[PDB]
Formats: sequence, C-alpha cells, structure tokens
Amino acid sequence: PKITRDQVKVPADVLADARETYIDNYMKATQGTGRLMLFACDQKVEHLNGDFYGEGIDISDSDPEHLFKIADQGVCGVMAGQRGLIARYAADYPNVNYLVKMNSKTNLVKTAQDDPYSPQLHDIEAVLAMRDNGVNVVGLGYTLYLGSEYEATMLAEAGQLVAQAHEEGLIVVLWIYPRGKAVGKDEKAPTTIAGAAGVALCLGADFVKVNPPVATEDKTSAENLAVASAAAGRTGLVCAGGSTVEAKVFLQQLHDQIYIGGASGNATGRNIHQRSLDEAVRLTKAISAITLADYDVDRALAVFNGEEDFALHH
Amino acid sequence: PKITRDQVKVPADVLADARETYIDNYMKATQGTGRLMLFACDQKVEHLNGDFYGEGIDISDSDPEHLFKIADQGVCGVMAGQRGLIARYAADYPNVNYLVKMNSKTNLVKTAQDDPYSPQLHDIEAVLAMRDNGVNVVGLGYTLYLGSEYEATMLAEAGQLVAQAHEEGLIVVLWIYPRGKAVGKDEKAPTTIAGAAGVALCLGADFVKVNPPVATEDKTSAENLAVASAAAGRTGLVCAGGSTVEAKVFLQQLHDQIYIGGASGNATGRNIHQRSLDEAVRLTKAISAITLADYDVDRALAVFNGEEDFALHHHH
Amino acid sequence: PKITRDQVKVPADVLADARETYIDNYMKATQGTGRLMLFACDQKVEHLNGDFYGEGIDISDSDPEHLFKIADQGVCGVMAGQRGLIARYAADYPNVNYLVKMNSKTNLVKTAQDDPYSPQLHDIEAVLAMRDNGVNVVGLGYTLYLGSEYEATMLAEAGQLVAQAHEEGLIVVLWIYPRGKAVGKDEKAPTTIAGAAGVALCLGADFVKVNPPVATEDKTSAENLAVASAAAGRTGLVCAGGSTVEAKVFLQQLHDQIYIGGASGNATGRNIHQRSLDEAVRLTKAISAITLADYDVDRALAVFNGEEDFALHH
Amino acid sequence: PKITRDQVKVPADVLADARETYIDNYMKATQGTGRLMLFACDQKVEHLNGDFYGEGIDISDSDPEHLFKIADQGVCGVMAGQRGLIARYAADYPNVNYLVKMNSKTNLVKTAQDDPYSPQLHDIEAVLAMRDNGVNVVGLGYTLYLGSEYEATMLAEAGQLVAQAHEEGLIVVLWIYPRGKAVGKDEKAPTTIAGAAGVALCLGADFVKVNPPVATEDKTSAENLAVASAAAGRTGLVCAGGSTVEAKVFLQQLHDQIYIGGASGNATGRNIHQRSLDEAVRLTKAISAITLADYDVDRALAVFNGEEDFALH
Amino acid sequence: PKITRDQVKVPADVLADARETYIDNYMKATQGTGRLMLFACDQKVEHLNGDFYGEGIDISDSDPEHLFKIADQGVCGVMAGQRGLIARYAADYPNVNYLVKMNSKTNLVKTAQDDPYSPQLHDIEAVLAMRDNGVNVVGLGYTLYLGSEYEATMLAEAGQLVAQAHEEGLIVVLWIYPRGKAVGKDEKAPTTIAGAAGVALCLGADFVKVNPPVATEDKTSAENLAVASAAAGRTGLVCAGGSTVEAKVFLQQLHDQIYIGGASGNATGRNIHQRSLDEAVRLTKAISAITLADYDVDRALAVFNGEEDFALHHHHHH
Repeated sequence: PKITRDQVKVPADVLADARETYIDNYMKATQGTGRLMLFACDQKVEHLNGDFYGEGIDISDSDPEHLFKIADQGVCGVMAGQRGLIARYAADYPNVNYLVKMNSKTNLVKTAQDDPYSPQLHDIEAVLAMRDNGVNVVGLGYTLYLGSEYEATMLAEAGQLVAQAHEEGLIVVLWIYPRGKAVGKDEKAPTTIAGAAGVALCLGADFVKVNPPVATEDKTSAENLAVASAAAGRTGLVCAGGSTVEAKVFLQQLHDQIYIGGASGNATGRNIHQRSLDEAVRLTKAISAITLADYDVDRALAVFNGEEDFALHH
Repeated sequence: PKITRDQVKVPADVLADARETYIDNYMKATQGTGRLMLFACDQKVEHLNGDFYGEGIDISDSDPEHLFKIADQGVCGVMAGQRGLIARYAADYPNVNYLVKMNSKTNLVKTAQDDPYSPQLHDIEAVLAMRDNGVNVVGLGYTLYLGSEYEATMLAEAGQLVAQAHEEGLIVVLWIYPRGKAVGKDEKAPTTIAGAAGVALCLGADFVKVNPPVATEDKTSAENLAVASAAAGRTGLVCAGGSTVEAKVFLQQLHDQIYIGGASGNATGRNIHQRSLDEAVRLTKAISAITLADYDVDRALAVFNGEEDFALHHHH
Repeated sequence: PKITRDQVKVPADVLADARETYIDNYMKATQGTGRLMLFACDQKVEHLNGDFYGEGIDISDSDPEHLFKIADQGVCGVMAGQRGLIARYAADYPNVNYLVKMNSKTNLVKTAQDDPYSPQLHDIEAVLAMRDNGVNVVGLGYTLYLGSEYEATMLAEAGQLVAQAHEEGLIVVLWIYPRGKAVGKDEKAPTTIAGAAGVALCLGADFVKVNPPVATEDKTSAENLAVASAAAGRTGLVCAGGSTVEAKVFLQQLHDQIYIGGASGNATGRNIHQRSLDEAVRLTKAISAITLADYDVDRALAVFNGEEDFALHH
Repeated sequence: PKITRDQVKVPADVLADARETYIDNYMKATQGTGRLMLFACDQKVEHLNGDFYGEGIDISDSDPEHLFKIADQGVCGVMAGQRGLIARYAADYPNVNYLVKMNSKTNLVKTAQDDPYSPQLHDIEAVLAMRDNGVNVVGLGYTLYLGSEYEATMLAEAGQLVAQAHEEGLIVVLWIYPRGKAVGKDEKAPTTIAGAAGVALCLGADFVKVNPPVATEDKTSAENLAVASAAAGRTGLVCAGGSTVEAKVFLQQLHDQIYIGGASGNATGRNIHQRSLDEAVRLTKAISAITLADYDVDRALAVFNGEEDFALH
Repeated sequence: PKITRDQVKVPADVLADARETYIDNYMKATQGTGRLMLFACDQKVEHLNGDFYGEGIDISDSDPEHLFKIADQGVCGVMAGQRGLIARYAADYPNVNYLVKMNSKTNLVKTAQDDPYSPQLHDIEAVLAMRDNGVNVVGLGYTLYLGSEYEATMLAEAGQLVAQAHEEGLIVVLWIYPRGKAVGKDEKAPTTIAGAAGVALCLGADFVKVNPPVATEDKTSAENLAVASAAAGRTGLVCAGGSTVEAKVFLQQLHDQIYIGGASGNATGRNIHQRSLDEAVRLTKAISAITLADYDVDRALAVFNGEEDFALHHHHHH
C-alpha cells in the first residue's frame, strides 16, 4: 500500500509538540505504507544462544553484527533489539529504523517451574538520550504475558510506557503472548489471540504482535486471525510465519495473514537471521515485497530466489 | 431530575483552584441531573474478547469503534474505558464525557488459582496530559477487590488516586467488588454490598459501583440495596441490571434500584454493546430516560422499542 | 485536668517553624487538658457495615452523617476518620478537631488465612492540602499489627509518617494491636500490651491506642495497664472500655484505666455511634467529663442519664 | 588510648564539605580515644518490654527516662536509640552523643516461623532535620541479618545508608547478626563472626557490632575474635560481654575482647539498664575506664564499686 | 597489544560530553592495550571470610589492606571491589584504576534453599560523589544470575546501570553466572556460557565475565569458549583460570582463553590474594605479561618465579 502523512491517524495521547515527530516515526517504521515489516533481533536474551549457533544455523549468525548487516543491506521497516545491543553497533549502522525492545527475559525458567515475567530493563530516558545522541530510534517494544501470575506487573509497566512513548512521539509495538499455568493448552486458541489483540488497543499500542491462532474445524488459521485483527481496532496487528517451513510456504502464510487475516504486517526473526547474509537479505526483500509493495506469493518467491530484485525507491 | 451548579456538594479535598472544574465535570457526568448513567467500555481487558464476539453477540461489536458510535449517537452520562482505548478514538469522537478506567486485569487467572488484583495502568499525569491535549476527560475509575489477599495494594492505589483526582477537579467512580478466597459465597450478600459502599465513601469517591445484592426472606434485592445506598452516605451508589433478562425486566430493575434501592444511577456494559448499533443506541436512550428524566418503565420501554425518541431536557 | 501552652512538651522532631502549630494542635486535641478523648469513626472500613447496621444498633447509625452530628453536638477531643470520609462532610462540620486515619483494612481476610496488613491509603501531602483548604486537621492516626508477617511494612510506614507529621506540627496517634500467627493466644497479655506501648514511643508517637490487658491472678486489667503506661514514657497511652457492657460499668472501666492504669485518655467508637443521636451525645459528654474534667463515675453517670448537662467552657 | 583530629582516617566517601563534621563526630563518638563505648538503648522494639520489666530487672528500668539519665549521668561514647525515642527526650538531655538506630523489628516472629527482617524506619532526612533542630546526632546505626532470606533488602538499605551518612559526615555503626534458616547452629562460629566483620568493611561502616564467637578446642572466644577484628580491617569491631552476669566476669570479658580479641570497643545494653540508676552509672564508668582509658580489670572493678571515680577530664 | 584512543569503539549510549572520559577510562582499564586484566577483590562478601583465612591461605590475606598493597605493587588493569571497601583505603592508594562492584550477596543461603539474588547496594550517585572526591573510579561491576527465580530483578538493575554508567563515561563489567534450580548441572555447559555472554552484549556491557565452559568430546574448554566470545560480539569476554592448579597450568589456561578462546582478558581473585604479598605481586605481573604484553607461557612463568621482573611497556594513557 501507500499512505501520506495526512493519512496517519495521530492518537490523542500524542501531545501537540510531538505530533510531527510521531508522524515522522510512523512513516519511517511503516516505510510510508502503513504496514509494519518488523525484523526481530531480540532473541539473544529470549532463547540465549539457541537461535544463533547450532545445527541448521549458518555460521555467520554466531556473530551479532550479522543482524545489523541484514538490517542495513536487506529491506525492513524496523529492527527491534535491546537498548545495549543497538548501542554497540548503531554508530556503524545509522540508516536503520530502530525499535528498542524495553523488556527481556531468558527461557531458563520454564512455565511449569514459575509463570513468565519479563521486566523493563531501563527507563525511557535512557532511550531518549540515545536518540538525542544520533541514534534513529523510531519506537519502543514491550512483551506482556497475559494470564501469568505476574500479569499485573507487566500491565502496569506496559501502560505507563505507551503513555511516555506517545508523549515523545515514539511508536509502540506490544508483543502479547498469553502464557502461564492459567493458559496452558489455550495458548494459541482463536479467542486467546483475539483477547491479546484487544488488550493492546486498550493499552494504546500502535501495533500488536501475536502468535497465529490454530486452525479450527470452522476456520483456517488466517480466518481466525481476522477476528483478532478486528478486535485490535485502530491498533495494527502483526503476526509470524512458521520458522520450520519452506520459503514459499512461509511467504504464503504471510500473504494469507494480510489479505484474509487482516494483519497490518509481520514480525520475522530467526527465519531470517539463521540464513547466510545473502539469503537472509533476499528473504527480507521477499517479505517486504508482500508486506509493503503488495506482491503476490509468486513474485515474492522470485525475489527470494534472486530472479528479481526489490528496492523501496522502486 | 435537575440540579443547579449551587446544588453540587464540593468535597473538602477539591481545592479552591479546582472547584469550578469539579462542578463542570460533575454537571457533565450527571448531565445536570445529579444522576450518573455510566456506559462501561472497559471489558475488552476484563473479559478479553468474550463480551465482544461469539454466539448471541451482534457482529458489529467485534469492532471497538462500535462503542464510540454508541456513546456518540446514544444518550449517556459518561463513557468509561482504558486510557489507551480512549486515546485511539477520542479525536474523532470529541463530544463524549470520558471516564478513564485507571486499572484493568484479564479473567485468565481464576480466584481459585490466585486472589484477584487489578493494577493501576499508568500515573494520573498521563490522563492530565491527554485532557490538556483536548480530550473531554471528566473523571477517573478504579476497581477494588475487597477481601482479596491483594486488597492492600488496591486500597493504597485507590486512596491516593481519589486525592490526586480531586486535586485536579476530576470526579471518581470506584467499582468495589469484594472477591477472593475469603469472600466466596458472600459476594452478593446484602452485608457485603453495604460494606463495599461504605468503603468507597471513606476513600472519598463521588460514586460507587456495586453488584445488586441478592434478595433475602425479609427484603427484595432493591430493598437490600437501600441499606447500601445509606452506608455510602454522600457517595452516590450506582448499580447494574441483569445482562441476561428481558429488556422490560432490565428497565424495571433499574427503576427499582433508584426509587426503592436509593441508587444515584447505573453502570451498563455488555447489555448495550452486544446489540446492533441502532438497538444499542435505543437502549442507552431508554436507560437515560429513567435515570436522567424520571420516565416510567412503560414509557422507557417505548423508547427501547423505537416507538418514541429520547433526547436531553436541559443542557449544562 | 488543665494545662497551659507552656506545659506542652514539644518533642525534638517538631521543627522550629512548626512549634506553635504543634502546640495549637496539642491544645485542641486535648482540649487544653493534656488528656485525649478520641471518638473513633474509622470502622466503616475496618468492620465494613457490621458496626453500623443490624440488631442492637440504632437506625440512625446506618447514615454516616450521624458520626459528624455526634462529633459536632457532643463533646470530643478529636474525631478520627479516613481522609475521604472527612472530605465529604467537613465543610458542613468545620468546628471539629479532625484526626486523619492514614491506613485502613477490611476484616474479610482473617488472621488464620493470612496475617494482617493495613496500608497507608495516600501520602501526607493529600492531608496537608485538605488542611490548607480549611479543614481543621490536628493530627494523624496509623495502625500497626506487631507480630504480623507484614510487620516490617507497617513499621517503615509508621516511622516515616511520625517524622513527616511532626515536621508539619501535627500530632500522631498510633493504634498498636499485636496480631498474627505469632501472637494469637497472647493478644491481650500484659506483656504484649506493654510491648506495644513501648514501641509507639520508639516510633515517636504523641499517643498510643492499645487494647486493655487481661486480668491476671496477681493484678486487675487496670493494674496491668499501669505497666504499659510506664513503658510508653512520654507517649500518652489511651485505651478502650468494654463494647458490650452497661454504661456505668463502661465509665468505671475508663476511670480505672486513667487513675489506676495511668492512661492519658481513651478511644471510643461503636459504643457511642450505635446509640441514637441524643444518647450518643450524652455518652460523649459523660466520657469527656471523666477524661477532661475529672468527674467521678457517679457524676459522669448523671451526665449520661441527662440529670446534668456538660460543656467545656463551663 | 588517645587520638588527635589528624589521626582520624577520613574515608573517601566523606565529601570535602563534610570532612570536619566527620572528624567532629568521630572524636565525639570515641571521646577522642579512637575506641567506641556504645550504650545500646534500642531494645524496646527488639525484645518489646522483656528487657525492661520483670524478674531480676530493677523497677527503675520500667520508665524509659532511665535510659537517658544513665546516658547523661554516666560515661558513654554514644547512646544508640530509635529516632522517636530520642525525639521525646533529647531536649532535656542535650549533652549526649546520639546514634540514631535506623531500623528495628520486634521478636514476636521467631526464626522458625520466618527469617528475620528489620526495616529502615524512615529516611535519613528525618534525622538530619532533627540534627538541625539542635539534637547532637553524631551518627547512625543499622542491623543486618546475613543469611536471612531477606538479606538482600537489608544489604541494599545498609549500603545506601552508609553512603548518605558519610556524605553528611555522620559515623555509621552496623549491627551484623547472621541469622536465619541457613545459619542456625553456625550463628556464633568463629568463621561466621569474621564473615560478618568483613562485610561491614565492604559496606563502608566505621564500626561493626557482632556477637562474640564461641570458644573452640584450639582457641578461646577472645582468641577467635582476633580473626574477626583482622577481617574488619579499618572498620572498628565492637563486641559484647555476657548478658547480666557478674560485673567482674563481664569486665574481664570486655578486657579480653580488646587486648586479645582486637576489639575497638564495646556495645552494652541490658547489663547496664537493668540495674538501678546509681549502679548502672557506675557500670558505664567502669566499662568506659577499660574502653577509653585502658584500665585493667581490678581498677575498673574499683570504679564499679565506687571506690574510685572516673571522668573524661 | 597496544591500541590508540582513536581505536576505542565508543558505544552510542556514551553521550557527547562523556566521550573523552569514556575513552580515558577504557584506556586506563585496559592499560592502553584493549585487554582487561581484572583483579577481583569482592569476595569478602561473596564467600565471607572463606577466601581470606584458613588452611593454604597466607596469613597476610587476613588483613584487607593486603588487597590494596597487591593492586599497588603488582601490575593490574583494574581492581574490582565494593564501594565501602574502596572508600576505606583509596586515599592511601590513589594510583589504582578502581572498578566499583555495585552488587553483592553472601553464600550462606544455598541454591537448594532459594535461588540467588545479589542486590544493588547503593545508587550510582554514591560512586559519582566518590569519583568527584578524588577516587580514580574507571568503571562499575554487576553480577547477574540468569535462570534464577530472581533473574528479573537483576536484569532490571543491570540494564539501568549500564545506561547510567555510560551516561557518565564509566566502563561496565558484568559478571554473568547462570545459577539456580533451573540451571543446575548446566552451569558450565558451552551453550550456557555462550548464552550468558550474549546477554551482556544486549544489556550493553563493555566486558562480560563468565566461567570457563567444560570440555566436550568435540572441543576443548578454550575451543568452546570461542563460541561465547563470538556471541558477545563487541562486548569483550573475560574468563578465569582454575584456582587450584599449578601456576604453569593456570597461565596456560589464560593463554589458551585469549588466543584460542577469543577472550579480551581475565578476572582473577583468590588465586592472587591467598598468596604472600611478594608472590601475589609476582603472579599479577605474570598474568599481566600474558594479557597486556603478549608473553609466552614460559616467559610469564619466569616472571612468576622471580627470574625476571615485569613492568608496563606503554603509558600513553598517562
């Protein structure tokens, strides 16, 4: 798609003096399309070194600079990573739209031992200082585990964060993953994903990242996602394709999520960075072709296979 | 009914420089009647998507803009919702009296697993900033689960919030639902509802939203509510009708709660928004007809059934 | 008794520019006698509606304004109530000495389920703003459950509160009720009450409200209380008479607590407010007669029965 | 012993503008000797009324004013008490060096029920305001229960407290009593006491109060204490003689703690205050004679019996 | 090795007006080499008096001034210790690069009883005040136990600390020891060590201190460490040699860790301070010779044995 500055709907918690900044950031993050292509680079904490070294993982992924190379050479809307990770590389990679992921936890403590809690790692002022030091921070990210016994803590953190972010004209993406004792088998039930989507709207987020819901007898995964996209209202819903599948199967999933599921984009992590730099760059281009330029699966697969190139300036 | 500005009892925690604002907000919230018709739109967190999509729920309710269309085209005192929900739509719906619901939780953790706790989602300054950016925020809302093992945290948050709200001349509605291990079967006992109403006054609330108490051998639900309205003193008690009954039964409950139970208004949520826009608008008009304009049940039912229209009698 | 401004002992934590305000408030609270007659109106939270409606309770008590009428038309030293309760009526009842009860809890969670904790409901600044809006706030109240597993939270709240109160020249009354798993059986042992009294001094309170200790083989309740009054040193101890006894027994209990037990006054709640307005007013006059003006039990009983009037000026 | 202002080692967290104040306070607290005689008056919270009324306790101890009379009439380095207790009496007892005990707990919850936690009762600003109102506050006290499940909370409180106190040129004494599930039988083991003393230094304390360690087969209590005094480095270690025992045995214990155990003084509570005023005052004089003036046990006992007097001049 | 000021990569969270200070501190800490020789003196809290008195520990280690004498007479990059410890001695030992260890806990509560938590002991402002009072504070240290049930608290303290330190131009060393019920036997698995190293980067640390990983069928300890050094990216990884091996084996471990494992330095505590002053000083010199001056194991061992002296080659960092 394509949008103008005037088409950006500025929420009422973005103050008058931050209005233009917010529009700048929304236009950057969505690359002037209204759609969010998110490259997720926050998994060094979440899964430790699991997604970065081992069987089936390209050796270049063992070096963190790999992520910044992909973001710089590939086509993405935003690169989402922890403040410190961005801090150590952004000087050499200034032409990326950075989304600072505000909280993180490891996966060492499993749900069965204790419900998940992912704490805000630092205040917003630390991000603002970095922005004021030349870093192109366009927004913030935060994860909520609804149904966790620690839900309250994350709700309180997330709610305050969205307010402060919009005060500064930063966009906000919430990862909402209902997880815990209470949730169990219902983790990817259609109602759970839809619930998650509605909560992000109520908190004031610009975008919400959810798991794709399971297919039911009644509906496909994408068809169930439509309910969640509706529930999120003026908050854009972004989803994920399976990390395990073929490149064409993956691109088909993303296409369905947008055109049948009503998603406003996607969030892709290990599926990109576990590949060699060349193949990873080609994948981001194929993903962005669907997400930002309305390419059908066939033409996107051509981009991935290197038969065609893709650039935003056309 | 009708009240004038001079009939508004300004409590002593509304400071001199916030007095006129408080009166403005009290008049707006009650539509110049002293009665509170509250349209509850906070349940997207509370019950996730359960109240907004599924069997018996109109397809229009799956879009959250439905709620703002109802508040704007219907007749309500206030629309109560989370800060973020209001933020995303308020610019396109400016002519609504907003009550910002300060806390929320999901219903995923049941009481049997752990006692309930609903945390304040952000500071009051976030709401004030939104107000100063042109949003018609008239007051704040907050839920307390008395008898929860987490009661103390909610008492501390609510107490401070009432003081800060009145400092700014905003009205405060407290939802008080005693819930927990300790409460159980006594959730809707007359003594419990009365206890809840009394606590809200001590915290300094302008209004308290409680469950209707169960009927006993000696007294009806509405008759038992009278004890709670009394306990609340100068804090107005608002109640709710059954979400499950027929429209006439619902409107009778509301009438009885006011005229027998001594309620100063009502809070209605899913009973409104689960209906199509037209029928939802008609229901807000029927409710407001009773609450704001003293309509008989019969005449209110005619508004619900579309036989008569309803608009506000006086504007201030 | 009778005291002058010069006889008021100003503690060292009352700052220089707050000295006169502290003296004003001490003279008001003690009605120029040094003795504290406290009318407790904080039980709408503590016991919910149990103390205000039901059998043996006058129908007028179901309306909260009843409490303010009693305080206005009766004779009291201070009326103790929550900030919010006071806020709703004080404009219509300005000529009362208000003591703002800073913390409260309900009685729904029993000790056997979990140890008690009563949280500070707001900051002191909220009380100060109400004072500066013309409410005659002479002091603050706070409850500590010593021996509770939540003891530490209340000790930290109380200690800070006393310091800030005296900084502003407000008086402080601490309710100290040892309660919890650890206490149980010993709630009203002489040593428990004496311990409670001593702690209030160490926190720096002007007055401490305790339960009366049980009688022992060796000593009467009042005799056991003498040990607690001694332990409290320059902090005045106040106590309560039995809730369910005859008015003459009750007044004899208060007299004993003062003259045998060394109490500096009393705190009475439901015994007063559960009565009809006229009888409630007479009881406050009878209590104040003993506490403030040194009446014997007979003459005070005569005041209760309406054979004699009582007022402070004369 | 005797020290001059120049001999006071000012730690580097005492800021330039607080330097002279710190020296003033160190000289006051140690009475110009470098040794700390601490009179402990904080037990009204710690053990409720148990140390102040009952069998074997003099009747005068039931009135809290007893504590201040002793502090003023006897000879002490500092009087350690809660802020509130000091607030109610200090106006009538201005010539005492006050140490404000910043945290307290009661003894109602035993270790077996739950591990101990003693919370900071108020901010430091509260003490500073009292100081600026003319109260002679020379420093602060704080208790840590290492090995408690609540250890972390007390470490965070104590660490910040030391920094702020030195910023204001106040001295800091830390009570360190390892206590909890994890400690149990090891409460007064030589390694435990030495561990405690080392932690105080790491937090930046000027002095540390510990229990004396038990005797072992190889070493006496006092001999075991030397290890702790060494571990404490430039933090002075103060100890305690056996609670309300014989005056001679008590003074002999304190003497051994200093000259064999390497202690920099003592912290005494109920052994002093549970006595009648006169005898309490004489005991403070006897304790001070050993701690401040290097008296042997025999001459300190003479002071206790009133056969000799003892003063700072 | 040797680096110049221009070769120091200044992260983007070090603000414009803190940049020169940050470089000053990075140059001081690494002695102008880019390598970190860290002398750890924080174990008086961590292990109580266990590392400082007892069998096989020199009697001089029972006096804490021992640590400052070693730091002053030996050759070290930074001396890491608690704020209080540093405060009591720093005036008499001004010519040391101090790293203030921000958190500490005792070892009294074992994992089996409760997962570990080491709390921040005071605010950063306390350290800043000391720096402005003349103490040569070059950086801060903090320990995180990943996989502990208290992981969240430490993540939050550490993240905020890194941001604040860099705002002030201070370097940051994170000790990251995954520890807890959830970790157990996996404490020193190669993947665990690599995970820990990667987290330190994400928080924004300048250096990360980890345990050496165990050897596996496939790889030696040092070969396994290479994966962790890679995961840490632009955060320098520092490791440790065994405390109970012979001096030669110890110095060989450190050498392997650098040249095979990709370490940017080392952290050594009790192996130094449990020795007599003279021997301790000689060991720091041996370690620093490998770490800062690229010595072979054999020539470093000669320094340890007192056959040769060792001093720094370059002092362009004043």
